[PDB]
Amino acid sequence: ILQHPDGTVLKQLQPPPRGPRELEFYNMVYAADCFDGVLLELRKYLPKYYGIWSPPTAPNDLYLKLEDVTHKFNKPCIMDVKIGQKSYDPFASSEKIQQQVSKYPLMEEIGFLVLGMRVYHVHSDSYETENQHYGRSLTKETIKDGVSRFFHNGYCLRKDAVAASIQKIEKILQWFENQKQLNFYASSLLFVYEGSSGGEVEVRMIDFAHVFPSNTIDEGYVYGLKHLISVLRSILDN
Ligand SMILES: Cc1cc(C)cc(-c2onc3ccc([C@H]4C[C@@H]4C(=O)O)cc23)c1
Repeated sequence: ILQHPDGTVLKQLQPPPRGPRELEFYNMVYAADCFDGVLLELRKYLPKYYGIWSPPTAPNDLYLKLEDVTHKFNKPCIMDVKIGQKSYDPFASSEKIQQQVSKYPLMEEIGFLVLGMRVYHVHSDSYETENQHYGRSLTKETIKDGVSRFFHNGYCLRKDAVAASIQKIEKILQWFENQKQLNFYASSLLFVYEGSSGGEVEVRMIDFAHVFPSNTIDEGYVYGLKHLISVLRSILDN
């Protein structure tokens, strides 16, 4: 991700077939002539999409131009959470399924994985960050405390941001309960709250390298959303 001061991010297309698949997804969703009620509703939960971009002197170098969801925040606290029971797609080989399950073999039980967080601490005027190893180290026993950390500013638990997150996830969950034309593997929710405030939160869907047409509910995604909501709910009892 490259932040731009014009309030957008440029995401470089990943290698084939992932990058091309993601470009195609955004193009389908944000088709100018799209009248599909499901896809029109979905746009509410994605970053705004400004089309494909490439440097003036480099047509080969493909990016997606996306809304920077963190632009309107003073001290944005950011967490990326992968959603679902399977991070591998319907066209994965045995080798690839094994790779994907191994990266975080706990995916099926929990239904989500924290990919990283960046949390502003008020009393130090500074950021702590966690990388992919943090979330991959979380278990059933420690997932609640693991997620809680995102909402801890170093004096209070931000239950306002927790409750707001639940309410925004609930809307995404309602979208998933009302569609059976897309299944999402290895896709994420991006959480952003204001670290500096009260209950002002972004929750957006990102990372669409493994979205496929379907004829079923995305039961894996739903399981993950619900577990994540359940965890956030229990954090409110702290
Ligand atoms: C972690 C982080 C840090 C910072 C600083 C910004 C963002 C960020 O803010 N708005 C965003 C909109 C879309 C995306 C998605 C392209 C990314 C993907 O698909 O992996 C990332 C975005 C994220």
